[PDB]
Amino acid sequence: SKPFTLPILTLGELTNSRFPLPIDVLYTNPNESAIVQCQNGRCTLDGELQGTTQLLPTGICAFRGKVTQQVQDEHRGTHWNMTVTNLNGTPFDPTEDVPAPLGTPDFSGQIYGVISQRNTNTVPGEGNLPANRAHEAVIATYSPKFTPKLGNIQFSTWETQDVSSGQPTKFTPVGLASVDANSHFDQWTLPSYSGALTLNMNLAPSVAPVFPGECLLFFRSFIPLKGGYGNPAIDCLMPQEWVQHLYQESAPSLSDVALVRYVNPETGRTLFEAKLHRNGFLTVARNSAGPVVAPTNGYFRFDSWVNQFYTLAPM
Amino acid sequence: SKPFTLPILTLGELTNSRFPLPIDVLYTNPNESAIVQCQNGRCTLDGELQGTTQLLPTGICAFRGKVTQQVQDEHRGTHWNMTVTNLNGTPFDPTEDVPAPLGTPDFSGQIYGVISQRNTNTNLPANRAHEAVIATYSPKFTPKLGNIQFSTWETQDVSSGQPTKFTPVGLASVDANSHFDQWTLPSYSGALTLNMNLAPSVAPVFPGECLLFFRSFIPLKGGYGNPAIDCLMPQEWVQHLYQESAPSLSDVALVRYVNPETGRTLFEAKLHRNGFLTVARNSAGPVVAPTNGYFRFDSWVNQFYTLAPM
Ligand SMILES: CC(=O)N[C@@H]1[C@@H](O)[C@H](O[C@@H]2O[C@H](CO)[C@H](O)[C@H](O)[C@H]2O[C@H]2O[C@@H](C)[C@@H](O)[C@@H](O)[C@@H]2O)[C@@H](CO)O[C@H]1O
Repeated sequence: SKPFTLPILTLGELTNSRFPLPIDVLYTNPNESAIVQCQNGRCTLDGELQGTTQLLPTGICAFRGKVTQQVQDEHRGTHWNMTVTNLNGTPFDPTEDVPAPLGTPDFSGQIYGVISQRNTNTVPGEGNLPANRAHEAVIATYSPKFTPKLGNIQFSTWETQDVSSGQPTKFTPVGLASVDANSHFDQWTLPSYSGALTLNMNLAPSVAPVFPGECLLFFRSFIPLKGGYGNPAIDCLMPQEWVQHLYQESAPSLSDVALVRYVNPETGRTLFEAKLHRNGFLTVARNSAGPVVAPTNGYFRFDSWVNQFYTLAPM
Repeated sequence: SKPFTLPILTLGELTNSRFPLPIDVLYTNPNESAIVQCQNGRCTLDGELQGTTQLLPTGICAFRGKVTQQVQDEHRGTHWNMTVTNLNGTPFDPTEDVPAPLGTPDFSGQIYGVISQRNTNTNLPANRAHEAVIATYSPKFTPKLGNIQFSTWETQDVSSGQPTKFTPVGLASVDANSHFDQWTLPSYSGALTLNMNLAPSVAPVFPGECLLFFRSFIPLKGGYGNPAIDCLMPQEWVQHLYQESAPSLSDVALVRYVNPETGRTLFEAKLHRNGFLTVARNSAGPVVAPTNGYFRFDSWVNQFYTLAPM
């Protein structure tokens, strides 16, 4: 059996698997009441991608498709419907056993970014080159019109008219539009992928500590805002480089729990230890919420396969 | 001696190391007259990062810093002077042996993106973001001196003295006046000053060979065009080589592009020690290849090895 390994990357060399952001800090929140069941950044230790997880950092919270038409919506702004394909441009087949096209956002909120278009049709006078446009845009993932599993979503723009029907369209995510109460930001609330009143399917399972005294450990990034007050964050279970590494290696999991040590390169010492679980998440023995205050040159080193009855040294 | 390897990734699982884009096609252009000396996506086969190359996909063509002054354009828009730090927030030290802060763009053009800010002071801090353009050919583009300028359509709502992020999205224009040239380096310290600490230029040295690129198409804010950015190796290869740091056993690795389903080799290429590919091809344009194909290391060869024609 191929030996299990993690990449050798300090925190400052890792990126979030749930939004295109660098990892800023490690983080715990033991008293979290929500069920933790994110769909991006989901990969087993033996390399099986789950939920809506795909490998490209550029694909996380991205969409590709075509605008159909401007549409009416009660909310302010100018609204547009777009069909969505797979990120590789092939038609999304709703009979595949995934919750939504891979890369689809996995949380409730107003995702701010840029919609860009490059026309299919070309002009001989322009050297046979297509016309283009891009504009800031917001995708409300809690909207009844957010139906990526049905192959269509809606976005809104400040721009009132310069979005073209029937043309190839890309959404590049940048941040959140707002985190006011009215903007329904909740990182642990899944979108309804097929719309209002429908049940999501094919989900990666929820994650939780099972051993007393343990809590989830997250890789946290702070997410930009278009406006308003706030310091919002997105917490992932494993960074995108771990997803990429595990997928590559596909090493057999020799037990249900790997023991890992967070180590300082300069000192050589272990700052704390953690359980890395088979389904792809970490727990630590810690009784507080907030950041883990440690150097960003620190990294996780795989020590050995253990089991659920292993007692972690307290942080 | 740790064996040399490449990741197992299809084109559809790779991203560009010079701009945050997926790889769209493999590409050649034998008649290219420009010197190819890009500074992002530069890594030797034994894992030495060069130029302005760093590991984060989010760091490519990114900046961090603080705005210091608003300067109105003569006719339209507003410019903003920005002091830049390293992407990790530490102060940029110009005496370090790099051309510019890691992640700095490595080409001439109008780079379009979003400037966002989260204030230091507060119980929750204020935020704003706006579309922005950074003209990397501008005399005000001096990242090696710790400062740049960006322009916005927004005329007032950018704050001074507050943490600022640039997230790149595409190009503003590729019209004549927008000076897009993917192989022209910016003057990192301004026009009268020589760039320093550069990753070396790359070229075939054998007749009949040409560079092989990983090409991505880059979005446009407006106008006509179908611009592309070509990298020498994808970001995932940079990350892999850095991790492995396998000893290079000659100056040229032979790699095969293979179809996993049929197990057949579609073509072979030279992967040079300095971190770039050549092939024996006498035409320009995309390489047409099955979607399941990827490069596999075969063996070390030398500069005199003759590639099978494509
Ligand atoms: C008030 C305002 O800012 N309106 C902008 C409008 O100016 C933008 O249109 C672009 O403007 C640049 C200015 O140098 C050029 O004129 C571009 O050609 C133009 O983009 C237009 O390009 C043609 C070929 C079509 O593709 C149009 O759909 C496209 O708008 C636009 C787009 O950036 O944004 C408005 O809000």
